[PDB]
Amino acid sequence: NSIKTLSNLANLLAQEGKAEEAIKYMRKAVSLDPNNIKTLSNLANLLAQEGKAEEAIKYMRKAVSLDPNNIKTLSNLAVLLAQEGKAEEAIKYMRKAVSLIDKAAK
Amino acid sequence: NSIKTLSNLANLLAQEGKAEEAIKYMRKAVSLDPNNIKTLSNLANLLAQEGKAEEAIKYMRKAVSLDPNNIKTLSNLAVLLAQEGKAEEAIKYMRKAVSLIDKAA
Amino acid sequence: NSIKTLSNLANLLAQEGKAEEAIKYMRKAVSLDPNNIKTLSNLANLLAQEGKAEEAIKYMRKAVSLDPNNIKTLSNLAVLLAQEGKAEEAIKYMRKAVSLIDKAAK
Repeated sequence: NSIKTLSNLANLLAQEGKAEEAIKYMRKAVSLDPNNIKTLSNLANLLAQEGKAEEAIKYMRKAVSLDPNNIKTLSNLAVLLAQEGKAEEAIKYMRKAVSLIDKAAK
Repeated sequence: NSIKTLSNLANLLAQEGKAEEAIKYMRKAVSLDPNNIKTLSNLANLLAQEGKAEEAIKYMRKAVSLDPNNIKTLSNLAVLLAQEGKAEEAIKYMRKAVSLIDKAA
Repeated sequence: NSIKTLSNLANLLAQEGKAEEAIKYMRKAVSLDPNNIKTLSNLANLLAQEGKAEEAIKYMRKAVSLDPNNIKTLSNLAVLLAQEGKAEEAIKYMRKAVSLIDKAAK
């Protein structure tokens, strides 16, 4: 009945091994607001948890696109890309994160 | 109860934004096995979520120390450090992760 | 007609044989101790796996009403409801369970 409740429900479903249903509900949560970076990150984390790494990368990329100066999102995307063997992209986003950290340092 | 079930309870709480109690459950889970990097990382992130940045960095440093060449762990530590304004450290570990990715390539 | 007998038999039937007969003897086991939440739980699980969702939900609701402070029972009920399409009810019972988990800490 709300984004948060559908997300938590999806999480509970995932814990009990109900992968398909979990993804279904998490996708509903995203559908209520497709531009919510938090929900997108949650869905990407669920998809990655269920071995669907490419979709996870897709939604992480969208989350990045919505706010590209987000060090955390960049790092997560980079880790996912690295795990899947996409070295150049991973190093790219990690270097972006480094650049932002540098900006904060100065 | 087991480490897995404790972690599940803790995550159910963490998803609700209830970091304070979730940290209690995760502390139990970590107590059952102090060298589990998964549980250590989860506890660290929960502590950062609650607002205990330095202690989070501590547990993350332990997680790193147990398996120093792990890209995910390194990146996570880098993020936690960057959140606390410790730029040089963060960039250092991030660069370490980068070099590992490059080595794998 | 002991509970050990009935459960041994039901398990023997479900493990390799008819799910229906196993359900029969699980019903017998439940009738033996209607306040036994483990028997109700097993019955609900078997009924669910056989495709009898509403019935599973019935016995799980019964189990819940038998011990309202049981986290596992509430979680499983919420799972069955969410799987059945009842998102509001499921979210309600998840909320009860989570409230219990939280209270058990603080």
